[PDB]
Amino acid sequence: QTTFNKAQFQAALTRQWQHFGLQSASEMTQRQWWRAVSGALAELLAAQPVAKPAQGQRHVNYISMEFLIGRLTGNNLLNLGWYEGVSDALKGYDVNLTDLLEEETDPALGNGGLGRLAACFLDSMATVGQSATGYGLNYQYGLFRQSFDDGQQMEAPDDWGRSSYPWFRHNEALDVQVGIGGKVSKNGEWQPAFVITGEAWDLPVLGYRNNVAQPLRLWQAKHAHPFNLTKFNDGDFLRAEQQGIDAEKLTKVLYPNDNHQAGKKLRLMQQYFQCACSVADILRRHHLAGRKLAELADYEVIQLNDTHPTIAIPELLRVLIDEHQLSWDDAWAITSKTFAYTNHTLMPEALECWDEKLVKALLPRHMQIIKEINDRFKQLVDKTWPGDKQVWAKLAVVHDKQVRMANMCVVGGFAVNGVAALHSDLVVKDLFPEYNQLWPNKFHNVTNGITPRRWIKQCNPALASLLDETLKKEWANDLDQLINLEKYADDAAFRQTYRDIKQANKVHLAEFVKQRTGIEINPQAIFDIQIKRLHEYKRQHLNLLHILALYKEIRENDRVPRVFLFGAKAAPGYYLAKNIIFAINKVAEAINNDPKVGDKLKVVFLPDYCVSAAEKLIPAADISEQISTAGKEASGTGNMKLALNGALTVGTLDGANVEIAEQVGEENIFIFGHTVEEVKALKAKGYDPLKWRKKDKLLDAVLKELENGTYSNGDKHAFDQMLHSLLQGGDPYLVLADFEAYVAAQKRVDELYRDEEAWTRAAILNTARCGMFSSDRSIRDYQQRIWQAKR
Amino acid sequence: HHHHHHMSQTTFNKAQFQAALTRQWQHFGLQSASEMTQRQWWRAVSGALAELLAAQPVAKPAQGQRHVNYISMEFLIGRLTGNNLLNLGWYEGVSDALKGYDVNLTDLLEEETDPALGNGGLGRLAACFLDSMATVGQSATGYGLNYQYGLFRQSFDDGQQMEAPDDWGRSSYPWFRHNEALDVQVGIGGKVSKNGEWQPAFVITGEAWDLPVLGYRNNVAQPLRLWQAKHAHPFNLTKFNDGDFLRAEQQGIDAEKLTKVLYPNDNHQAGKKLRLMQQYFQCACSVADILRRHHLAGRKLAELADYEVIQLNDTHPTIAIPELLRVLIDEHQLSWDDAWAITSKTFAYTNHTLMPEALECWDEKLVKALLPRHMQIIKEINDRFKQLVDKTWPGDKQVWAKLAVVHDKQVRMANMCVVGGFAVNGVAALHSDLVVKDLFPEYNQLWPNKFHNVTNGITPRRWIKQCNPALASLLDETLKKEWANDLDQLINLEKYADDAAFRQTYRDIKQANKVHLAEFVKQRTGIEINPQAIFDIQIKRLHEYKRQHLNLLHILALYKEIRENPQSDRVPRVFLFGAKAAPGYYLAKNIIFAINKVAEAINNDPKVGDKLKVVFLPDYCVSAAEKLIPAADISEQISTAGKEASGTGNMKLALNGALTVGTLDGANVEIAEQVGEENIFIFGHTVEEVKALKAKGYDPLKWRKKDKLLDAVLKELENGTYSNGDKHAFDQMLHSLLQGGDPYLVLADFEAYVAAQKRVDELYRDEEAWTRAAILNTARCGMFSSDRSIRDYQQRIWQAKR
Ligand SMILES: *Cc1c(COP(=O)(O)O)cnc(C)c1O
Ligand SMILES: *Cc1c(COP(=O)(O)O)cnc(C)c1O
Repeated sequence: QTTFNKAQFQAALTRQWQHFGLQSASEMTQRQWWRAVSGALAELLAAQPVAKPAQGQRHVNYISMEFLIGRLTGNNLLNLGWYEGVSDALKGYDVNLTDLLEEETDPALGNGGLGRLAACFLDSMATVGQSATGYGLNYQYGLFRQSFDDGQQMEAPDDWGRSSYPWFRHNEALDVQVGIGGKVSKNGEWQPAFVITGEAWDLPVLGYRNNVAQPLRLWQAKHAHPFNLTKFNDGDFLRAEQQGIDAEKLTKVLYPNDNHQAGKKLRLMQQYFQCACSVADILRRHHLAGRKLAELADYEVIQLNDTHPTIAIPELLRVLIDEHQLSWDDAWAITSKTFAYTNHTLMPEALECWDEKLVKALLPRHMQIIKEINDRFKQLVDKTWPGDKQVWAKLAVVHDKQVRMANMCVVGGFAVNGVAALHSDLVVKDLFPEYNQLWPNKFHNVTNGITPRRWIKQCNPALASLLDETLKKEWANDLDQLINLEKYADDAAFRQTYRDIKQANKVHLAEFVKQRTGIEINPQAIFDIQIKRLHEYKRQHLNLLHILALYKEIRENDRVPRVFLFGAKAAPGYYLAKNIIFAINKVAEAINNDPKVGDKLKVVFLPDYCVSAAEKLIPAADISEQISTAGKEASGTGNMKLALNGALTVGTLDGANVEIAEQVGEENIFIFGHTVEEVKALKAKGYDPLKWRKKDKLLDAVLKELENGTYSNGDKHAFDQMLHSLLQGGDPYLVLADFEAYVAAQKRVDELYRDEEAWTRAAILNTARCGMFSSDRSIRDYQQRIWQAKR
Repeated sequence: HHHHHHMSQTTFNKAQFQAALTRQWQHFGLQSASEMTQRQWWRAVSGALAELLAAQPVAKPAQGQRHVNYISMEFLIGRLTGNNLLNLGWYEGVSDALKGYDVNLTDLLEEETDPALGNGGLGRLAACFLDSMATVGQSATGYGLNYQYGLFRQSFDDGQQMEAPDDWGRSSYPWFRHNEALDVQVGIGGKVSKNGEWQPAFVITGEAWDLPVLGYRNNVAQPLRLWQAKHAHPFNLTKFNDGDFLRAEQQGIDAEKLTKVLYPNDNHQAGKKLRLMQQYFQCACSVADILRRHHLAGRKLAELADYEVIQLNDTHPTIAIPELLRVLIDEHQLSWDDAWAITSKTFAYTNHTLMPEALECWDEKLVKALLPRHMQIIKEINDRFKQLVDKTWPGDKQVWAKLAVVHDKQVRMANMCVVGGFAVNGVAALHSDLVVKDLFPEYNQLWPNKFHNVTNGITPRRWIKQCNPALASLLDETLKKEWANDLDQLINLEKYADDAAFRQTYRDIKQANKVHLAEFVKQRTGIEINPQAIFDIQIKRLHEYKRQHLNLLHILALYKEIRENPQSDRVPRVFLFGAKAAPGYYLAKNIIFAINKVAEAINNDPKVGDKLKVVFLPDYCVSAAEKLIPAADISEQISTAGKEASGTGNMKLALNGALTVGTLDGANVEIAEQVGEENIFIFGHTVEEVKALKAKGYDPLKWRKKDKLLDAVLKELENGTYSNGDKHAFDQMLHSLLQGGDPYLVLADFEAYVAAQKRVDELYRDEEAWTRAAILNTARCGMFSSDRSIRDYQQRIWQAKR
């Protein structure tokens, strides 16, 4: 690892403020300082020699519609080992590095766990030495920036300075032309009606202390003729920009509303644009390496993260057949050995499908290709289930004027994997059982993971230092070493040091909470954290009901003091989720100001949850809330972050809680509530939440407080949408049915927290036993089972 | 006169250049310099030079001299990379270094689209002036707009002018620097409260995008600060999620439209409103930036005029005057008298206009709606000026109607400039006299020290040393003293007109320039032009009064003469045009159509062959001018007498050795005086003769019936000869010449023009007498250096006592 060169950094920093047009470094604003330091570091990085790839290893092309990368400058310094050198150089300018890093708005490039998984996997590939390129979209405004207006969620664009972001590099020789719409001539020539330019905007992915730097390649859409001077000179200044906007709209927003025809068409264009550019770029790299097209699968593999990039399959077929004149069988022999598909889905109804009419109109050549895939696949299905029209309707790639993208992924690729042992079994038994009959060796598991660089070393540096002194071998790229901590759970000095670190993290969070909300929270209390997206089945309103129960007990009658912290976004137009957010904020207003409670209870809903906020919340967690309805979580990478940093999990037996309980032991986790099978049986027998209300005085009471205006200044319909989902709507995620199990589990939490030694033992054991959650281990599993396997 | 400019050439450093180049292709994400495309090579070389420039020591401003803020709505700067290398003295060093990469520097420079930041001579004057201020050590900032698409990019489709956006990679242009600390907030519309607080309806951010203006071998680098408009909240997520993707961008597009296009069509109300917003945005940003510099230098607001002067190039930035009053009054609580005491000693105004009817005016209804607080300030200017007019012409209502700043619901911007400033100047001796006599005689009575002349000029760096390096090195070898920042040295060339070896070298250079233009013409049009022919060049904007169609009728006459007599003794000719017609200018576009159709016929007629070709080079620009001007034998300067104040193109062509065929008006007057009547071809009706002819009732139909040659060439345009039978092809041009009354006297000057062009043949036949005349045009035109212009501005206005 090349060491920090202070004189080179100084010369690079000087070039930055000279380029701004300033006379000295001291003239910079705090924003300019962050841009200049980041740009200087980018210059030094770009001068570093490129560590060459491992011979005889396939290069991985990882395609994802989100990359939730978080801030990059601090992460890059940690991976290079330059943090201390830069920190000290900046003290010479009276600049505080840690404060400067807070100038960076998180690049708004992803939404949730799907995009954070892609980011952790890029980081791990760079660290374990898997040559790879990430392929995404360079979104200008992300999903949205969340704020609270009288407790209601408000949505604005999440701008992040995309065009001026200092870590970008743009090689214009990688621009790609993408066609849209039009017709296919009688002789098979696609004549698009609209053409878009894709520019590659590259961010660096740095490996840990190994001089590896690989690209996250983010495509940005533009038009070659965006502006119509005739319309401008006629006075129509807005419509003059129309052609440009029709291209640039592809990379404005992540997951824009698709409940209408314009938005459905937009989503499909985004996916195709991403895949046409990516496919062109992969073939260009292969060609410039002097490699033959027929051997593409020997040198390259393409990982499809969910079904969003499915269209890459017929796009690659299109290029091979139409632009390189390969036979169908020769083209398919390549694509069918190049594409692998990662499934994140639990129910068949959630698999992605497109109206054939929209695909035909938008991508007429691809629709012909897709129908030929479909027609050729029918021969095999009829061989195996002769005359069975029902099996064909299920397995078809096109049927009833519908294109089944997940089906096309299974039929068109050599591997399918789920993201946890139980999920990957369900992929085979529930989603694709017939396909598994045809192609048993196609299906695999790779359990998800998280990078220990960002999520321990960077956000929890004091815990990281403890691990450095205690463990014999390096652990930051060898997380299985954490198991050697088990012994120190019995050492009273270790315990005291470890618990002190957790308390110092809770104090640090207290500051951050007081800056954003002004609320003062009690660091002696239990920090009880739920950081899931806001969806009904995540049951933030189950959390709410328990909080109301705690609030009620304090108002009347020795519970441990608590601080409930929430971070969650709701999709725009998801009115029920937004009403749950409204209730939580309204109830927190009462609790935080009510003098009857004081320092016994506070609720903090931090707005605009993002990677940067998670780095501050997660090291401070005592309790990790993982209370989704059993059956509805395949994984849970947040769960893994929280456990490794020494929070204890309260949760249902599903998703990543299964893995955590398996590793840490029943003494060290709080599993509760209906199992997957018990949820199904309760609905099968007839579940009425109203009957459960009638027999539960505490439950009826907290729900009365939400119906009678106690938290809305006398509006009885403030929380109307939440309450109807729980009562006449039928409570389909079983908030009431799990209520008393949850309340009872949380009482066990109190008891452990009073036994300070036993609590700390449990926390240490969560850190020590969860080394398997490293995304380095995930990547090695992908390498052995899929990417580097023999075809 | 002996000028002593402090020379300071930091020498080229090949190692530093190599390291900067390496950072550029590393920043592109490449593995070696050799991977670069041609376009990347230009970006990398230009960006490396920008890094080295930014690392040079910054020249400090001259002690005790006012700083000049030069505000213009256009800056026609041309390509920067080659000019910057020449001013730095690094051209040969970079050329040699690039040979080590097998890169040819002169080829690489051609990758650059001219920054589309100006239109014609008004903007090129502003660019020559900025270059000269840097070279003479006048501390200065130019203030303009960072137009994304310029005026338009010109092409020809079946001979007709087509107009497209003139995109030039604005946001990625490698010489730009942007200091976000200079961003300015600009308000639009709204209302003024009863307490006098302006509450705007729309707010726009102005970003300063700076280009460097480099002096000649003196390490001076000064900013051309170009404002670009943006909105702080350009994008509406609710509308995007509703599927209204274009309307989602409305707020941003409504701000950005201010710096999209230069001189957008204002034939309609939306365009008029846009132009006024463009002008206000430029002036609000510039005024804020000037005050910021003054305040950061620790200087007192009351002393602004002792340290700063603001030059208004034409009336487009007039609104800067009430804008500075607004800031002084509303934001610094100055009384009107104390504010006016500052502004009236800070602003100076350069007039380019000839007719009172052409002076810029705005509807009061529109100024009130867009700038309600400024309208109040402007009325106060008006009301206070009336008290002065009352004292001098009491109760005279016609005088007041003439001099008022606001009258009959119109705001007179030129009047506001005179009333509100301390100096007014015209751009040539005779023009500046007419400004006082015809335009502003009453103002000159009130303020007899306010009016001046400063004759225009051009920079010798771009317009001789860069575009004509062979002539430059002849001047170097011959004069043995530096002439590029001391152009009056050219007068020492006079005697070399009698040195046959010099004449031969000077002639070899003209001919080599013609060969180089022939290559470029072949590359751009496919036409092979004859380098032994007279290269006859007209490079004016396309306007009826520039009379490109007088040139056309003469071409037709020459074509007829040598078609009907293959034994004709006329000298071979190549007629070259560069000209854009403003969008929507239908007559000018029909003149273009006629020229291109006649050229098509001539160029493909084997009867004439290499005796005659006509080349209309599309998309005339600075870079095209640098190829055409050094190759010119004849400089066409044939506007109707009375319609030209100046003619900077005229000066460039004369210095590079072309002889002028022109009317006695504009810059031709001063050229003819300097070079002598024997060395120029003045023709046609005088200014006075034009006026008298029209008053006697001029009827072009009568002239046509008495002139059989004129009748014959016009018939060729009427009967489908050049039109594949379409007799209506040139209806608009023919009508303007005939039933329309020929207002610019094309027919009246035709035979005088034909006769002058025959004298051109006769001189060109004796290459000694021709070369002698050309040498003496180069030798005697040193006064047309923009360095001399700047010295005059300094002595008379910028550094004068108030
Ligand atoms: C890790 C992470 C996630 C995923 O966490 P889950 O509990 O699986 O939803 C989402 N957002 C951010 C910012 C994260 O860091
Ligand atoms: C010098 C110049 C002008 C001004 O020339 P005129 O003959 O006065 O119109 C206009 N355009 C360009 C490109 C020039 O170089």
